[PDB]
Amino acid sequence: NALDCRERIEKDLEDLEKELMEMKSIKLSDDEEAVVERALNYRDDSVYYLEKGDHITSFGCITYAEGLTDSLRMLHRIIEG
Amino acid sequence: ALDCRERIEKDLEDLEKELMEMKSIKLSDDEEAVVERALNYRDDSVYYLEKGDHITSFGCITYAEGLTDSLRMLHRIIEG
Ligand code: IUM
Ligand code: IUM
Repeated sequence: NALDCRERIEKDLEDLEKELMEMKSIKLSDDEEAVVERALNYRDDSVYYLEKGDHITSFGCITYAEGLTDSLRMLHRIIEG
Repeated sequence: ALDCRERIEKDLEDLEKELMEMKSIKLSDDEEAVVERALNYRDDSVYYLEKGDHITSFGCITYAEGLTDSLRMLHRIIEG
């Protein structure tokens, strides 16, 4: 499956990075900041497994991180302020 | 591997329990959207597993786990 090929994972990582920076652009609670930190840990893990050639684990890590991050984004409508 | 049938089946059973429990506490409207999305992605995982698309199923379940775990991290029993 092309979902876990190198180029797709790389682009997933780039997109996650932008999303994390986006969430860092607003005030988050300490608990939400802990979610961000966990997402960053899983980003780092995704990169590790990609670099070791384990695309399935890498893909799992990035999608988990995307879930963590997308939840935060959904809890903060951009028109919330 | 993390995406073998046995592992995905266990992931799906575990997530169902987590979601049923999250489903039945007081949630904000925004959190309800997240729970709905997690349930939808669990259903997608179930579907792709039936089709034998293990990578796709695995992506769906891990995404749903991330959505769900984020909520769990915002609802610590002992907040501190
Ligand atoms: O396959 U490249 O950066
Ligand atoms: O999806 U959970 O621990």
